[PDB]
Amino acid sequence: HTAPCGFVVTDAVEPDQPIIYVNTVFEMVTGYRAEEVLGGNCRFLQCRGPFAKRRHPLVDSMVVSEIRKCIDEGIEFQGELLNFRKDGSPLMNRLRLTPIYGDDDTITHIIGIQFFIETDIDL
Amino acid sequence: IPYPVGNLLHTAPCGFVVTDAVEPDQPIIYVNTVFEMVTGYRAEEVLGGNCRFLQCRGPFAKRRHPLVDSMVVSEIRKCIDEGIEFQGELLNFRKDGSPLMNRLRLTPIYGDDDTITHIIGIQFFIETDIDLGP
Ligand SMILES: Cc1cc2nc3c(=O)[nH]c(=O)nc-3n(C[C@H](O)[C@H](O)[C@H](O)COP(=O)(O)O)c2cc1C
Ligand SMILES: Cc1cc2nc3c(=O)[nH]c(=O)nc-3n(C[C@H](O)[C@H](O)[C@H](O)COP(=O)(O)O)c2cc1C
Repeated sequence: HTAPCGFVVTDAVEPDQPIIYVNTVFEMVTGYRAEEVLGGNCRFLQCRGPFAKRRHPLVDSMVVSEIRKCIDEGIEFQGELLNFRKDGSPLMNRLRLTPIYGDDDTITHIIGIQFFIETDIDL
Repeated sequence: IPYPVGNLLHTAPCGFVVTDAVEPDQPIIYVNTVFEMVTGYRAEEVLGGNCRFLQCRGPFAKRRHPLVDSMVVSEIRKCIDEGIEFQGELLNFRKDGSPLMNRLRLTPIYGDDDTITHIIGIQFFIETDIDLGP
């Protein structure tokens, strides 16, 4: 009895969607513990390991920019992009985002659902 | 020597539900611990079935309670059927029969074939003035 996907919840009211919650599948597949990711953005998953300072070149710029647009416009998203576990191994992430609307027609949260998929790998 | 996974579960802010969009009538293949804790129903009891049982007042009412709004329920059927998102607020009930106010979001997952393979349901059980009590 275990989830088929990663779940992530961000606070859409604070700036830049800080993570307030990740599920155990997120933790187990990416190798990052909740306690090291809370209060920050998920884009760290696009840098190869905890110490790369730049978005890795094999993650699709075009897809990343679609995420920005969708978040900006308060609409849902789905796409595939390269991520990396804490140990730097690559990881393919079939990601879906959906916003949660509060009373005032303002967004309180975004939900992230990650369907992880692995690869042939290099490096 | 590892750090355990799942230390902050107690802080999960919402229920999560996953259904199989391919089998008939959206059978549940996963629910999270919040769902379990808030609704009072354990996974073993709900897996394999449709989520609609929550509109019945407790486990012994066979049908949806007269007070849940059929228009919202209709909007849900529509969104599931058309393959699109849904958000709305829906009267539900715990296993003990107390009212829950469910701020439900549904979002479909498209697989390889550009085919919906799952639906995700997210439940923010929210503060409500609704009370049916003694
Ligand atoms: C709820 C939520 C979950 C997200 N989950 C992931 C994820 O699992 N992997 C990933 O690479 N990006 C994820 N993102 C995307 C990044 O947070 C970010 O929004 C994206 O990289 C675009 O912003 P940027 O160009 O400023 O980096 C998620 C975003 C949100 C709001
Ligand atoms: C992923 C998913 C999650 C759902 N979660 C709930 C829920 O938490 N509470 C609820 O009353 N209905 C939920 N539903 C809705 C019912 O399963 C059903 O689709 C709805 O009652 C409309 O169909 P019906 O009129 O045949 O019962 C969910 C549906 C899906 C697909």
